[PDB]
Amino acid sequence: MNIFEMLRIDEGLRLKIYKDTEGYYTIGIGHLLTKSPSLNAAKSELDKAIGRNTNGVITKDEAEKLFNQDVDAAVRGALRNAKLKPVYDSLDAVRRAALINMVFQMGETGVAGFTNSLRMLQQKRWDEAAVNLAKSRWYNQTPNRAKRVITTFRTGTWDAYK
Ligand SMILES: [Cl-]
Repeated sequence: MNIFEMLRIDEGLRLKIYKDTEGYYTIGIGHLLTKSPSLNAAKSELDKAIGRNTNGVITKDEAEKLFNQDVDAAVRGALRNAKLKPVYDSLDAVRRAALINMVFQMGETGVAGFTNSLRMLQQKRWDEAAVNLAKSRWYNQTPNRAKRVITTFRTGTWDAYK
């Protein structure tokens, strides 16, 4: 298992524009387009992203190209953010993947906000960070996915994704 596969499980794949769990315009493998309610704007963000007149449909290849760039940016947000780097650097390989998952999903900024949880991870205090992580809107809105990320952090294995 790896970051791509993991993320592919959590996000799915859709070749036509769709609304995410929060009602925002998305496409591909969890590629958010816009937070605006206009389908127009979304179409526009898409065309711009793809470099072509898409009509709200893309190919598999295109989906994957966006996914790649997305995973690459999330990694980099992990290394780049000042609250993040240190935690990231203290983690094992699996757990790093758990962190990136979160960055992809909620932005660098969303994650940098889970202060207490971040310190606990950094301290390698697994059971506590897991409880703490669970007291969140994140957890309450998307409980199954959150559970997955959470066990990953708890255990440091891929069991939740098997
Ligand atoms: Cl883009």
